[PDB]
Amino acid sequence: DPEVTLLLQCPGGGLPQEQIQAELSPAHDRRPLPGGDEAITAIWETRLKAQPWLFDAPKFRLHSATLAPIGSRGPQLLLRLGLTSYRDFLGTNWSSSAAWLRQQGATDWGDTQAYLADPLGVGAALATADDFLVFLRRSRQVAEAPGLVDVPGGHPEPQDLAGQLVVHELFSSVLQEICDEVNLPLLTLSQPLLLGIARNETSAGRASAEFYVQCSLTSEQVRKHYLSGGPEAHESTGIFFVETQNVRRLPETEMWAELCPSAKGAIILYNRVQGSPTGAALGSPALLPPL
Ligand SMILES: O=C(O)c1ccc(NCc2ccccc2)cc1
Repeated sequence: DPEVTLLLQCPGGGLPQEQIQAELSPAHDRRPLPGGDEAITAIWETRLKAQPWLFDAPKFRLHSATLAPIGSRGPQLLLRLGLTSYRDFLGTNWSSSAAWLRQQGATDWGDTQAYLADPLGVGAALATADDFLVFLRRSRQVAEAPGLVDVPGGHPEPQDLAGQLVVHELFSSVLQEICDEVNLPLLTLSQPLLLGIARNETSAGRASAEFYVQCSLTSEQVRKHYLSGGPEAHESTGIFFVETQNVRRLPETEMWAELCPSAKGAIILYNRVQGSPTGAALGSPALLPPL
């Protein structure tokens, strides 16, 4: 799977909010482009002169994520975050010249991402009470991955002592994205666990945090809530469910070719961190069938 790389796999079956530190610093920002940020302004002006209803929005930037030594007490992850925007994304990661920017960043900074906006996404492996994961079909009208299968998620917008508020907004944002798109009540959702971070090599390496969330509703009840919103309540064009039993071998199915890279990242991390049992009971052959 060349279009997805794992940056981080979390220990312990996934990390809760209380175990993560963030450092939000202008040191973690994109570097100014070699010939100046005028090239970003030119792309933005061209776009607004065709679609004048578009608007910019701020985004968090992922610089790096360092895990503590496994089995240690205290905070287990440090996220190094900067600030970026939708405009900077369109002028860098989504530019036809994104590969040239990656080569220049390796040359100038020893960092293939130094000249890239790299907005941080969030996605969820969302499990039902009857042990299915939730999938969404993307519209054929969207710019990126039209018509492909996705999981719930989005790109959170800004508003350890500014740190703890930023981690809170990341965890809150994945629940809000589930409530807004799947039309579920907030009180049917568990607090998220962070599974890891995946990079989308088709979008010049921008990263998504991938979370596990459990819902107290069955697959039939989740379907009713999603559909009872009507066509204007969701950006997706359909919902469907796969048994967690069957998620284990999803990369061997015809579905795998239809999944967008950030959804591939969510499913690889679900299989490595929530699946893949380590103990004698769940690891026994009748419960973990060979092949
Ligand atoms: O060309 C566009 O307008 C365009 C719009 C979304 C898009 N993808 C989703 C997205 C990525 C990063 C930040 C926010 C959203 C790609 C391209």
